[PDB]
Amino acid sequence: GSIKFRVIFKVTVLSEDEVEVVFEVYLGDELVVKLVNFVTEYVAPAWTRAVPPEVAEALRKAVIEWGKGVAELFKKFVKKYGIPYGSVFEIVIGYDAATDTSFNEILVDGKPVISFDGEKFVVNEGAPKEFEPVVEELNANKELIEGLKFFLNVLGPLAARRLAAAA
Repeated sequence: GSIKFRVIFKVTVLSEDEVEVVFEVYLGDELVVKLVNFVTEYVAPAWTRAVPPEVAEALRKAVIEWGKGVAELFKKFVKKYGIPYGSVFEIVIGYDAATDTSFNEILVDGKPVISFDGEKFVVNEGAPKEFEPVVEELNANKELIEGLKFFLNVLGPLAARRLAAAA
């Protein structure tokens, strides 16, 4: 029945003190949750029937905590590192129940210049040297790293399985 699970996390810098933070949850091709600036803008029946309230509340708390952290750090990349306004940082996480495997894909302004290997960020081969300080600042934030690992390996799979089992 569909077992394709993805979460899209996007930060768009609007100004040195303003970012737009978007979280989208997909089961197959269907959007089931959308948060914009931490405001719940859409929740599908597929989500509410699948995820118990106590669990949904823990997941929401987790995303908001981590997302606000990432937002704050991105405010600094623009003010300090001169990253342009309108820059987009996107992370896709996915989970396949058929193989019990997680994955992530990262784009900076639509480009694969950074990856996350399960433990840390790395600047990919051939990518601009100006990403080295950013990756350093990412890996320095041990809470951000711990949180991403916990989403990849624990909370994303947990939500995925609930959604699949109710579809």
